[PDB]
Parts: sequence; C-alpha cells; structure tokens
Amino acid sequence: SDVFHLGLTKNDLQGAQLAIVPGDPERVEKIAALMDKPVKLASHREFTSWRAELDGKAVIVCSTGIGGPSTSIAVEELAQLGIRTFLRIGTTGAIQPHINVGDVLVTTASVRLDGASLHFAPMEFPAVADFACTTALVEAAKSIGATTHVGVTASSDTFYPMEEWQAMGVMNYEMESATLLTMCASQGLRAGMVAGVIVNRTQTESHAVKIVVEAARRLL
Amino acid sequence: SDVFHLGLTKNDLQGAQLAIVPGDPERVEKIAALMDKPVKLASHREFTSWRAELDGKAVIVCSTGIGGPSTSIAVEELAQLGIRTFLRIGTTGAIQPHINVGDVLVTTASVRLDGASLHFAPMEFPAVADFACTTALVEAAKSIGATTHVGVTASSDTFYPGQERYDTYSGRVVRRFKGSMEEWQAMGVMNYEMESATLLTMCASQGLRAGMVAGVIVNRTQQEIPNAETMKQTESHAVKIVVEAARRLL
Amino acid sequence: SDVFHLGLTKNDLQGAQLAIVPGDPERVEKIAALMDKPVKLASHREFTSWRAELDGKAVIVCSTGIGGPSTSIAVEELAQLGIRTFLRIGTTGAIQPHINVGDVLVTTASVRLDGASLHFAPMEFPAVADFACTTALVEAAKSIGATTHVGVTASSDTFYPMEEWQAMGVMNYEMESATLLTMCASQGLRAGMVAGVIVNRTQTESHAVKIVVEAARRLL
Amino acid sequence: SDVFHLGLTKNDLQGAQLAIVPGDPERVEKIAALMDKPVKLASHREFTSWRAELDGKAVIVCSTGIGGPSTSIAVEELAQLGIRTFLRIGTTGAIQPHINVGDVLVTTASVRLDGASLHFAPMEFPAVADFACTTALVEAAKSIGATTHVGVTASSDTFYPGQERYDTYSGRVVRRFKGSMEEWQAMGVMNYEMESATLLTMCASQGLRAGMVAGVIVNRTQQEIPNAETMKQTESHAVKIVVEAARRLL
Amino acid sequence: SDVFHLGLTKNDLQGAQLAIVPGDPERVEKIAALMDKPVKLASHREFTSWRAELDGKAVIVCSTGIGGPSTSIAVEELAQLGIRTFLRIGTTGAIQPHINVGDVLVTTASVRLDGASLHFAPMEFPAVADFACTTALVEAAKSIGATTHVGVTASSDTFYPGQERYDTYSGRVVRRFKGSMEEWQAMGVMNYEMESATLLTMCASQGLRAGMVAGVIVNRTQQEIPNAETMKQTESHAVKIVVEAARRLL
Amino acid sequence: SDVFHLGLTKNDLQGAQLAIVPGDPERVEKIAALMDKPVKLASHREFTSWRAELDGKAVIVCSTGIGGPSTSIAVEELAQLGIRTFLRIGTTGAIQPHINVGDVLVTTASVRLDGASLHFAPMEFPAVADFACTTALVEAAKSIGATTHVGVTASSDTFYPMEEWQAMGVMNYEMESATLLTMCASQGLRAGMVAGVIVNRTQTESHAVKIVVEAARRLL
Repeated sequence: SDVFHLGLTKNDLQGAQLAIVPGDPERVEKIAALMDKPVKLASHREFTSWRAELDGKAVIVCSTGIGGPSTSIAVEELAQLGIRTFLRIGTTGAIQPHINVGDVLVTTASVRLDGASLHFAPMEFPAVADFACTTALVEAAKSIGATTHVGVTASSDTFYPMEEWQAMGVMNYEMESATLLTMCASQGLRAGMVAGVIVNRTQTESHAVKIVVEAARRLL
Repeated sequence: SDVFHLGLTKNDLQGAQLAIVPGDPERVEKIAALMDKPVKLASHREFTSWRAELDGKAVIVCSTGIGGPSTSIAVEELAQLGIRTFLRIGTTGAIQPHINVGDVLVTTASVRLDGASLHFAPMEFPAVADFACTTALVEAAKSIGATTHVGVTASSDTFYPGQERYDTYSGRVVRRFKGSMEEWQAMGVMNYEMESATLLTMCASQGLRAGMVAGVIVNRTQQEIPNAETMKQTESHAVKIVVEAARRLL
Repeated sequence: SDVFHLGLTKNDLQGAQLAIVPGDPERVEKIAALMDKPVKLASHREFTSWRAELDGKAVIVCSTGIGGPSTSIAVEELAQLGIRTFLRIGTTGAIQPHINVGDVLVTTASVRLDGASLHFAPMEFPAVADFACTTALVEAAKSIGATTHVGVTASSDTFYPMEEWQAMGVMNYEMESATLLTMCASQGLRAGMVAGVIVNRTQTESHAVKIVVEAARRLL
Repeated sequence: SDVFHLGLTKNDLQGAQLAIVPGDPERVEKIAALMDKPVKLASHREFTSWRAELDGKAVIVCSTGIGGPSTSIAVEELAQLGIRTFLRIGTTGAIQPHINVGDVLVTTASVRLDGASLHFAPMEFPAVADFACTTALVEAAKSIGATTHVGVTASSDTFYPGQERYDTYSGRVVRRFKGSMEEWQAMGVMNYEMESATLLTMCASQGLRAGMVAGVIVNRTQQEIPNAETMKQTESHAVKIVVEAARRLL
Repeated sequence: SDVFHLGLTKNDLQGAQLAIVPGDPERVEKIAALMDKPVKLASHREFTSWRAELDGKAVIVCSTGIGGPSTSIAVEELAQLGIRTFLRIGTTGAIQPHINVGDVLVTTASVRLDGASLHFAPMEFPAVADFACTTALVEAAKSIGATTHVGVTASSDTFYPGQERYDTYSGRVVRRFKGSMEEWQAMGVMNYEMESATLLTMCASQGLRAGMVAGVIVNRTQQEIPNAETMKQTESHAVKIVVEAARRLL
Repeated sequence: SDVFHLGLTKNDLQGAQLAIVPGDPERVEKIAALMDKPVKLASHREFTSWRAELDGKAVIVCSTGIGGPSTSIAVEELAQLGIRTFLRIGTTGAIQPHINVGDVLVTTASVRLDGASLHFAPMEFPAVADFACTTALVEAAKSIGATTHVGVTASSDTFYPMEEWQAMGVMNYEMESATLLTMCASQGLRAGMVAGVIVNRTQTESHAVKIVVEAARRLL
C-alpha cells in the first residue's frame, strides 16, 4: 500500500528498524520461527514478508528473489518503510580447499561482477559490509561454536557460466551480495552478509539461520 | 526433474516448441485459460508453468520472475526443454507523453542497462527481437484494433535509480543515470522494464526466436492517473495479443 | 548551398522525404535509373546526389563514401533538407554456411564495432532498424522471388584486420550500418538496410538494387 | 592493380618514398603542380593520385577521402606501395579565439575521438606525429613568414556531434560530447578535424613517419566571418608549406 | 641488500612479521619510540626503516612515500622480507561536516581512484581491509577514549584534481572529477588520501593482512581552522592507537 | 609556506619560470652543480629543491619522488609558484635492439599506462611533449655529440609486473612521463622529457644531466 511491490505499510512494521533478507520464502518462515511473535504480513511475487520480535523489538524477514535486480527492489522498499539495517543469510559452495562443508562464511566485501551495483555507485567504490554487522555475525557464529572464515565473496549475475578469484583468496560465489553491500554502503544503511557452506569442489545450514537471528539481536 | 529450477521434465512439455513468458506467476493461469485444455504443470518459487493447446499444438506458459538473472534461468532451462520461440507479455509504464494508457508496445530492440546479457554477448551486440515474432505481435495487435507503438525499450537492472526515480529513501541517483531519462526520451525510447535485455540478447545470440509485447498501464509523464478497470482491461488485451501472435508462429 | 558538404538546397529536393544511400557514385546512377525522371543534382567529394520520382513522389539517391564518418555527414545533411527515411543497399560477403551467393540479407540490427555510432548514443543503445523499413525490404525481396535471410550484421571501421560472431548467428560484415542504424533510431528517423551476397568463405547484385527501389515505393 | 582500392602498381610510383596526402581529390592536381613533371596516375572513388618530382626524386600526391576508415585504406595501400613518409595537408577551423584565419597549424599529436585508430594501437598509445616531419613543417612555415601554432588537434569520427555542433536536425548531442568543446578549449586544443587520429596512430605504431599541417580558413569562436579570397590564399600557402616541408624530408 | 629499494636484509628484521607503515620518514622514529629497544635500520630515499620490540616480538616501522607506486614498492619488498601484517598510520582531512578535528578514522575499504591497485586485482575486486586489523584498530581507539568513525575512504592518485580542488594553477578539473566530491559525500565517504587503494588491494589479493587508521587534522567542509597544538596532539594519539593495535595482532 | 608540500614561497624562486624535475635528491644536487649560484632551498618528504642561475636567469631543480602521484604534486605546486616550463631527466632501460647503452632518448609522447594522467584528461588525449622543449633537448644532445633516438615511451605505475610495445616501436619504459606530459599539455604548461640508456635486454649518465641543463638554457 505504501510501496510499489512489497504490499506493506509503515504501520505493518510496528517500528521495525532491522530486516533479515534471504532469497527464498521457505527460508523466511524458518528464520521468523526462531523469533518471538512471528506473523506473516504479505506475499507478492518474489517478496514474502513476516514480522517478528527480538528482545521486545520488531524485526522483519523478507525474501529477495534471485539476483541484484529483485534484491534492489526489496531493500529500497524496506528502507522507505524505515529499515536501516539489513542482514543477508544464504547457502553456498566454497572455492578454497581449507573451507569445510558446515563452516560459516562472513563476507567483509564482494567482487562486483553484477550489473545492479553500478546503478548505485561506480565500479571503483567498494562493495563493503558494515563493521557493526560484520562484528555481530562473527560474534554470534563463535557463540554457537561455528567454524568461521571471514573474507571476500565473488558476486555475479549468472549461476552457471579463471581460477583468478581462488588465487586472490576469494572464499565463495553467489549472486546478491554485491548489489546489497554496495547499495547500503553508498546510501547510509548498514548491511551484513553470512553463509553456510553446503558444497566445496575441493573437499548444517540451520546454523547460519540461528547465527543471523542472534546477530540481529546484537544490532538492535 | 530434467532441469535444475523449474521442476519440469521434457515429456511434461508434450513436444511444445513455443513458450509465452510473463514475469508474474499470478498471470500464468489466465493466459493459459485463453487456450485449449489448460493444465498446471509445476510451481516452484516464481517459476509457475502451465501447458495448453493452440490449433492442436502444445504450448507452455512459464513465469520468469523479476530481473535478468531470474529470467536467464527460466529461458535457459526451457531452451534445454526444447522451447525455441519465446514471447514475452508484460504491463509497463511509458516514458513518452504521446503514448496513452491502454496503448500496446511491441519492442524491436532494447537498451542494455543490465548485467546478465553481458554473459551471453558483449555490449556491442544488439538486444534485438526476432523479425517473425515482432511481425506476429504487430499483426495480432492490429487485428484486435489496438493502438500500437513499435520501437526501442530501455531494460534496467533496477526499478529505481536505473529508471531515474528520485522519490526513494536516499533521493539520489548516481551520475551515470543523472539526466538519463531525458536522454532516452529524446532518443525515442518508449518505456522502461527489467527483463528484455537478457531475454532478447540470449535468444538472438543462440539461434532462438524472441519477441515482446506490453500493455501500457501508466505514464509517468502524464498528469492524469490511470482508471482502475482500464488497467485490468489493458492487461486482458495484451494477453489476447500474445496468444494470437503465438497462433501465427506455431 | 544550404548544407556544408552536399552542395544542395531544400528546393533541389522538390519535397523529397526519402533517400537511398549506397556507398559509391556508380551505384547511385544505377539506382536512379530504375526510377522515373532521374536527374543528377550534385557531386562534391564522396557525395554524388541524384533526384528521381516514384509514384509521383520525389526520392533522392546519394552516395555516402566509406565508413561511419562520411555516412554520418550525408545522413545529417539530408535530414536538414527534409529526409526522414533512409534505405541503405550494399554488397557483402556472408559468414554463415547456409547463406548462398545471390541471396539477399535484410539487417534487423548491427553489432556496433565502429567508432561513429558512439557519437550518437552510448554502447548500450541498440543499432536497430526501423520496423516499417525492415518489413518493406522483406516484402520487396519476396516480390521478385529473392532468397532472403533476416538478422544481425557486424559493422566495423576496418575492411581487413574470433569466430564468435558466427557462433552468435551474425550474417555478414560491413562498415556503415552501425552508424546509420544508431544515428537514425536515436534521432527520430527511419532507416533500413539490405545487401546482396557476392561472396561466402563457406560456399546477382542488380536484384538488391531493384529491391531497395521497390521497398522505397512502399514507404512513400 | 597491385593494391585493392587505389588502382596503382608499384612501378607507377617510380621508387617514390614520400607522399603528400590531402583529403579532397580536387586538391591533388594543384599541389602536384608546384612540383616538376606532374602526371595523373589514377583516379578511383576519392582516391586520386598524381606523381611528380622534387629535387630529382619521385613524390606521390594521393587523396584520402573523409574519415578514418577511408584514410586507413589509402595509407595502408600506399605503405604497401613503398611510401614511408606521409604529410597531411588540410584546411580547418580553429577552436581558440586567438587563432586567426590565415594562420597555419602544425599538429604535434591528436585527441583520439575516432574508431579506426583502435585497430592499430590501444587507446593508451598516443596519436603522435614524427619529429622530423613536424620540424620540417614548422621550418617551411617560418621560411614562408606564416603565423604558426604548434600543438594538439582533436580528431573526430563525426563532423557534427563529435565537434559539439547544435545547429543540426535533432539539436542534441549525446552526453559524452555535451560540454566537450569547452573542455578541449581549456586544454589548449587548437582545432577539430576527422582523419589525423588514424593517420598518426597507424604511422607511429608501424615504423612510418607522418606529420600534418593545415591552414585556418574559419573560426567558430570569432564573430567576424572569413573573406572570400583570404580562404583561397590560405589554401595556397598551406600547399606551399607542405611541398617545402617535403623537400627537407627526401 | 636482500631487496632492491629498502636496502634491508632478512636478518635485519629479526623475524618481525608485523610492520607499521607511515607515509613520511620523519614519523618513523617517533612511532618506534613508543616501543622497546628502537634501532635505526636503514634510510634510502623516502624508505626509512626502524626496528623495535613489543611484548618481546620484533616489529618494523617503515615509510611508504607518497602515492600508490611508491607504496607498492615498500609493501612488496617488506612482504619479501617476511612481513605479513601491515598497519597504515596517517593524518588526514575529512570530507564530512560531522567529523571533527581530533577524531580518528578506521577504514573498512577504499574507493579505488588510483592506478597501481589495478596491477594486483581488477577494478571489480574490493580494496578491503583485514577484519582482525580493523577490529584491533577500533578496539585500541576506544580503549584510548578516541572519537572514532569506521567506514569508506576515497584513495586518489592525485592531491589536487582527484580530490576536486579548484584553488590550483589552472582552476579546472576534468569532467570525471567534476562534482565528484559531492557524490562521495552523499555516499558516506569519510576522507581523501592517496595510498590505501594500493595497500589494501595488494594485501587482500595476496593473503596478507592490512588495516588503516588516521587522525583528523583538518576539515575542508568546516569554517573553523584547526589549532596548532591540537594537530600535533591528534598525531600522537593516532600513533598510540596503531602501536596498541599492533600489540593485539602479534 | 605558499604551497602544501614543497615548503617554498614565490620569493624563494626569484622570478624562475623553468624547473628541472628528476625523481631523486642525489640527482637534483648533481644538476644544480652544473649551473651558476646553486643554493638548496628546502627538503620536505620526496621534494628536495635547489635554486640556480643560467645566463643570469633563475632556474629551479626539484625532485619528484616515485610515480605519477608524487610527480603531480611537485609540478602543480611549482606552477602555483610561477613555473611554466618543466624538463624531466631520468635514466632507463631500452627495449629496442638498435638502442645502445650510452644513447640518449628524447620522448615525443608516452603510452598512458598510469593512473594519474586520467585525473587531468580522458584517455583519448595525447601524453605529448611540447615542441620547443623537444627541439631544445635534441639540439643540446647533438651539441655534445650524443647518439640520440626520438620517439614514444611507455609509462606505468609498476616497476616490475606483451612484446606489443616493442612491435609498436616504443623505445623504453618508465613511471613518470605519462602524468608529466599529460598534465602539462592539458593545462598550458610546456614539458620535455629526456633519458640516458643504462641497460638494454637486447644488447654515461652524466651526459643526460648536461643535456637537460643546456636544453633549459635554450628555453629561457
């Protein structure tokens, strides 16, 4: 009602200033289930949103869809509704031999191989994560005894179609973080990014979900 | 289960070689309804598929989702499934003052303001529609009596700054897109959308045929706002066009 | 007199709103000869112009010279004199095995490998042909029984100095269409492009000349 | 018949190793006339060639046509024919208020606003003139008593938008060239033309020598218009300079 | 003599695996002074090195010089010498009105307005600081009671036009940087400097750890000018921070 | 005092309108020693400046440091203090087989492989030397019987980390000339560049120092 795509009003958010933004609706419900007073708000196209409460404060969980373009819509419209901190959780493969399936990756910054990040800042600007959010993710991962790696993620527009990134120390590949981190860092919004390792070519997801919620708690 | 995202098998398509591709899964059923024997195949994320019949030949209707990355997945997997002709149907706003709500747009080629197309051809390559598809769309529009505009669409990786919108959280657009809307207007660009640069570039570079039609449901450059029922009536006409276009391409 | 290079006045055009623009003077005379009341108007540098009449309406035939830069001068100065539709005819080689010497190519759009097109629009803008002009060329080719292929053409600044274009379905190579199509599509002018196949590495020009004239007729 | 466009054989050149290259074939005869025993070799499209003698050595005079693509053809084929030194003669407008009609410009290097040069060297490579050629041109100008300016020229693939002209059909220039003329003016660029980026880049990158001189026949930044006969007199002086430059390079 | 510019041998470092890297050789001694047993190793050009001890472990302090090219030399040679952690200390101006003289800046990542970083990773790669280094710097600042800002720095190959300064000889800035300062301000960039894009990109892409802290000594966006002694006191605090950060990284 | 880095006033220059700008302090002293009334003015960071006199006119010698960025500071601040002509002297290797150790290279223009030149003009603008300065360097080299080559130099941001430049006739590699030539040619300042060949992979520095001084003399 207040926004073009999400089908939400400011009032729906009950003062929420933080959102957790996974890609998929099934993951949204799982995340909200970990919190208090979970309520489904809306479901339009790729954007399924729930509301919940952490330490007496409202938090929103909203799916992004696939890629920077849909992610860009979700984040902008949530910011219009008052959210100032965004935490993404995903699941990925790793490209480094020492990263084990079951490990947790906290992204400090992303390689900008997407198209949407350029709609926010020129290529020379860093797709960097917020320091508070990065710290909270690392703390919450240690809190549940997760094995954690912290570093750079490669972010692109294609799922499928060179070992330069490995030689440069890149941890993993995904499709959304470049847009998310760039759009937030260049517009006065805080953003964090965490992922669970589900596969590694050189070689247990509920953890990342718990970690993102517990991180959110430290940021309220 | 033959493909990685759509949850479809080759046999499910019943030899179908043309697909109609809306963005929104809510629209899949209602366009399948215009055809014979509509059946719901699968529904996974924003990829909802239905199969139907037109003049005795199997046709698929499948949603793409929002943006080029999502669209590329849909197109790639359906191509694997044997689809060789893709007709995009949409609803859009216009960027020219003389284009009215209720008009129909057929896109000859797109301005590539996206990222995913670059994975299929370099920027020098044109995001051009197939001649046969474009002709069928133009002829179905005219047979229906629609007011039709044929030309260039700007295809953007974002709904907000790539479309030079200022009524946003930050109120700012990066220099690349500052003044960009006036530029496209002066160049004769008809409209903005978010999926066509990917669709048209990947099909033109891979021996597949694609076209795109859209109904105008709003115009940012006009003061008058669109009527409630006229927006729903423009959507039904666009749907009619795409089906009647498909009939000529079978 | 009215323009910098062509040596023409508005009055010279006698109301003409369409021009056929081949590269070479010998081709201009050949094209004008097919029409009624052919008259040579001027010859300065690369630009040799004739006037003629089709169905009682004035049409101009004007040579462009070699490449986007000279082509850009001819088209601009003809537009200043009132032309709003431009049809190019050339002769080329093909790069696709199924294209035969004697076949006719109608270009829907061009790969922009030239420099001059960038003086009109940034690289992301399509070097696309006008739909009416494209339709008229295809119709006129069928009218005389020509074997016709319709698709993308590669357009560059060099005649001589990778099989990526073939793998991408590109029909042929030339030097002028990118500038022509981009400059017209970005400035509210209609343009079409047709060529006769004179050679094919993977392997009868009067036809293309007749086709361009008959196409012009349908566009008046 | 040794080359593909000029319609010339090696023997036709009589061992000539320097060529004077105007753009317009109308100018070929009149510069050949300043030299001994002028003979018309060939004339095909805008490639008109004449041969002459200077201090007993054979010299060629050949037109290039308009733009880099045309020029590249001329230079490439003449290089094949054994030409190793190229002197460009032209007439030009100036872009600086203090450069007067009747002045002479010798170009040290060019701003590469063209496409064809990129086929010979990447953009990082300078479109720089040969030192010996530049020196000869500067010395011939001074010996004649010409008012001479030595510096950078902007070389454009277009006469209109690349030169930021607004008095055109559309009245618009793409953002790349909006404000570009004021930029070059502030950087000390002398003039605009259309062939030098190609000429200078291809010669500098291939072990060939090139220079360029031009007579100023107009100035867009001045209110006064040029006299009729002063434009023809500036052209004859420029021609004189290039011949006298050629004498020192033989 | 093990390296080509610093005039240092491996053994000179005494197994040191962390280095503090100021720009100015005048600052090398005074930061080495905060530590145990400071000794002057070498001094060649703007590469002055001192060694010291912190909690019993050898530490190096080495100047980088001005700009990315100079810095790349220092970092490369020290890396060869076995340094694996680099902490940059500087003094800087701010570009945000709410950042006050005497505040401290810890850089999370840098805008890459330089050339040398491109030799280590493509532009798409982020000029990002190490998490452990950034954490140590932030914690040392807070332990000291400093007012701290954590975020993005713009790193430029020039002090004047890349920082959009107009009070220069020419008074002009090339279009790329015209309006650029307002752009960075709106994006939340804290400050300008000249070495970090190179430092952070080369370390992040080569398995080395780097961070950067700086004391604010001036603010172009504020009318009030900085006090004389407050500039020297901000410098001593920054130095304190970097040493105390180093203690946690050993 | 008048400038941010160099520690100089206008008065320090005593009317000087030409500077010789080598990279290193040891070279500055050597150059000033060749002239009359040499006086050290200042030494801050990379910038060590001396004043001297040639034919009764003041000249400054000031070191630049390594690379375009430091060079850019020195040249700008000297221009603010009234210098309008700059001559660089260096020592380099050659990449052409016919260039001998002991030969002298006068650069007409540079390949722009640096980052700082772009802060002054876009890539299409030539990193070209001033004609007067180039002429004076060639004359002064002939004056002492030096073997001289005149042509293009490649200029980059890295000392260490393809034979395209050789095939294109490039004489040598260094790190400063691109910034110097571009920044001067685009801002109404004259600049020249000369170097002595100290090594050649395909195969006596005081000369270049004498040559730069004698060149300066001709430009006053």
